[PDB]
Amino acid sequence: KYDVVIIGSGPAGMTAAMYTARSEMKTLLLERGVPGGQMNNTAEIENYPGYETIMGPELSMKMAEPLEGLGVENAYGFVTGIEDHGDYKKIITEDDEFITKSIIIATGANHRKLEIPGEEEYGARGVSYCAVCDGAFFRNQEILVIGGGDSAVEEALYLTRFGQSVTIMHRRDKLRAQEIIQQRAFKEEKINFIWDSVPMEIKGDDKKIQSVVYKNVKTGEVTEKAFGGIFIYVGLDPVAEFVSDLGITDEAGWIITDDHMRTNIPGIFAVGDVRQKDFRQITTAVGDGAQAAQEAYKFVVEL
Amino acid sequence: KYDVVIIGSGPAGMTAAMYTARSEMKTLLLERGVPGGQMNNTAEIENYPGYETIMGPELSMKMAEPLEGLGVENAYGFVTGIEDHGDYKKIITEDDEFITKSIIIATGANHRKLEIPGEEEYGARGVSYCAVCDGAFFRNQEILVIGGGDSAVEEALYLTRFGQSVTIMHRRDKLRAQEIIQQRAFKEEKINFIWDSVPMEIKGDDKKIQSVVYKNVKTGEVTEKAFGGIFIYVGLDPVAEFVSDLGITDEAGWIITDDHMRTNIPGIFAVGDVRQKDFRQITTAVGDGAQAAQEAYKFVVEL
Ligand SMILES: Cc1cc2nc3c(=O)[nH]c(=O)nc-3n(C[C@H](O)[C@H](O)[C@H](O)COP(=O)(O)OP(=O)(O)OC[C@H]3O[C@@H](n4cnc5c(N)ncnc54)[C@H](O)[C@@H]3O)c2cc1C
Ligand SMILES: Cc1cc2nc3c(=O)[nH]c(=O)nc-3n(C[C@H](O)[C@H](O)[C@H](O)COP(=O)(O)OP(=O)(O)OC[C@H]3O[C@@H](n4cnc5c(N)ncnc54)[C@H](O)[C@@H]3O)c2cc1C
Ligand SMILES: NC(=O)c1ccc[n+]([C@@H]2O[C@H](COP(=O)([O-])OP(=O)(O)OC[C@H]3O[C@@H](n4cnc5c(N)ncnc54)[C@H](OP(=O)(O)O)[C@@H]3O)[C@@H](O)[C@H]2O)c1
Ligand SMILES: NC(=O)c1ccc[n+]([C@@H]2O[C@H](COP(=O)([O-])OP(=O)(O)OC[C@H]3O[C@@H](n4cnc5c(N)ncnc54)[C@H](OP(=O)(O)O)[C@@H]3O)[C@@H](O)[C@H]2O)c1
Repeated sequence: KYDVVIIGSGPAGMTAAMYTARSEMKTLLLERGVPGGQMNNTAEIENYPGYETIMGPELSMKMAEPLEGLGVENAYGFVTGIEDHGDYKKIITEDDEFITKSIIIATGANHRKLEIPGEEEYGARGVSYCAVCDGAFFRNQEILVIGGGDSAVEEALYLTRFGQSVTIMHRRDKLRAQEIIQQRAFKEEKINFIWDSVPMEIKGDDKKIQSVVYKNVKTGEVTEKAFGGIFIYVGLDPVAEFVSDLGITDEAGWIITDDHMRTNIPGIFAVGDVRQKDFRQITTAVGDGAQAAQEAYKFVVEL
Repeated sequence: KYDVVIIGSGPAGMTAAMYTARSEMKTLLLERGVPGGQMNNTAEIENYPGYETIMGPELSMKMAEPLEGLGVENAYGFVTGIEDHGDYKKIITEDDEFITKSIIIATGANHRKLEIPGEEEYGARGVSYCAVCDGAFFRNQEILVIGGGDSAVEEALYLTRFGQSVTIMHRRDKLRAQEIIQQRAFKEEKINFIWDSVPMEIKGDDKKIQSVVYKNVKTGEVTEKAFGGIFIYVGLDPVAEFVSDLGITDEAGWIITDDHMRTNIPGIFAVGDVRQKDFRQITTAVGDGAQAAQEAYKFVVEL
């Protein structure tokens, strides 16, 4: 009944859907939340070719805008599973079932947790995984950011609009982030560093975070310091629960594809951050997306 | 002396250069003409995520704009060869030589010729490979477009702004172009079709094209019809002469890479239309580009 169903309307899925529709495939794009995925949790995007800078949510809007006019069927759905029935597949949401000849999985990735005490307890209360969502709640605080990669360092620079200071805690003596972002963090006066450290505990009164305990990973020295907010940016986990049974994920849960975005399962493709890969960006999400769209077109042509 | 040299400033090369520079690689971007590559020969771009529609040359400008500010070294150069010297490489232009630790080849593809009589003769004179360049020269003419793929059909729709009529000649009974583009050509009143045919000869007086002779590929019937212009869009050839000796091309001249954009030759990567692949688009040029940039960064880190 559908030629293609695409799960997830971040930039990879939205690009796929734009292509399947231009190919006049009967196209359903399922999204559990707001179109844009992670781009909506991004303050400022500087490295998407075509725009010198653009707010995450504006880029999200621009990419979603033409889909309806192309005849993409945009629907709300949280997908809970996928059943393969050889010459077709069933996708199960909370309420519905959807029959399709092919699937492009574009469900991305989610924040990795610290799994330390106080992290859950203070979830609503000074612990955040999204600077653009929560930063203004921490005006004039001492903010802590945990992590050393592009999200930690970039989101720390953003958080300097709000905090008295922002401190980046990284578990080595060298950041992983892009040099230009590093260099911008080195130079920014409101950014402090706690190198070679990991957090051990988040502590607070009954209402909110007050301090963090942390350990130096070369000496074992333990320190506790006061902070009003903690943003955690220590990497990503796949968002692929609905396919765990299917034999298409690696040991860590990422979807395995070949270079044409194909899983084991004919007619089931995956794109973007959810795939097992190293280089997660909007550019590679968009490319993966277009590639999947084309492979699905071909797959459906042969069916 | 360079960490990376990128040859070609179309969207693939310009994306690569934006990434190498953000990685603070000492970056040279060589281009023989105007930044934008094929996008400059494109009238209207509708399928680049982020823009609902945008003129080829405007998208070119936007992608070129931030490169200087990132510290990309933008230079004029036509590259004639590349010499590998193990731990470095030499790139030869017409006038200069450039030493670099890595190369990202992003030189794209060029129009395939018909190789029929009158095609060279009337080159300046009613034969064109670029509708956006020459279309207005053919106001009120009967225009012919040869080809059945996305460029023929899309450039024919554009040419309808200028011609009395535009006729698409395709060598089968089914277009290769995207269905949406087909459907738009079917519906457009100024677009005629000559199906199942190939052109045999382009004829003219001393000053210009007047007619085309063509053959039906199922019956052998030969017909000659009057036209004032002919646009030829019958596919692409690689632009990779400077590496022919190097053992990195297939029998047709396309550069062979793996999925991380690597050739045989360590430190020599290729991206975009110049690679051996099937799916040539701005989205996949941009993705390939970002991927190469990252692989080059890593390659140079290990050197
Ligand atoms: C703070 C931050 C800043 C970033 N900045 C940049 C940047 O500047 N440049 C850059 O190139 N990259 C950036 N990235 C990375 C980039 O945003 C991602 O690589 C990209 O968004 C991946 O797109 P995707 O479509 O694969 O996944 P996502 O954007 O993660 O989209 C996945 C979508 O699937 C939906 N979903 C998940 N599960 C289900 C389900 N079961 N059913 C229905 N829907 C589901 C989600 O709601 C989501 O909308 C940044 C990331 C972060 C966190
Ligand atoms: C008419 C037309 C319309 C199109 N429309 C679309 C569209 O709507 N959407 C879409 O996604 N795709 C479209 N495409 C395809 C798209 O433009 C290409 O896939 C894309 O431009 C490839 O980019 P690239 O950087 O790999 O190569 P190119 O854009 O071809 O750039 C290669 C660059 O290398 C330079 N160069 C070549 N040799 C040398 C040398 N020896 N030394 C120095 N410089 C050199 C050239 O000057 C050129 O600037 C279209 C193509 C055409 C012809
Ligand atoms: N502008 C952009 O292009 C942009 C922006 C944001 C994200 N992204 C991309 O998105 C993907 C994910 O980015 P990310 O930064 O969220 O994740 P990431 O690249 O996995 O980096 C997470 C960082 O946190 C560190 N870390 C892990 N556990 C830690 C702990 N317990 N304490 C302190 N530090 C810890 C890691 O250490 P190690 O480094 O030692 O492993 C790493 O530096 C990447 O591919 C990234 O490039 C891109
Ligand atoms: N909007 C876009 O996304 C866009 C726009 C333009 C180009 N592109 C991409 O650019 C790449 C190249 O596009 P293209 O259209 O230039 O080339 P193409 O896809 O190779 O198509 C060339 C077309 O011309 C036909 N042909 C070849 N020789 C012929 C002859 N002698 N007489 C009549 N017809 C002949 C081919 O026939 P067969 O079909 O029988 O082989 C084919 O249909 C493609 O990957 C394309 O998708 C994309």
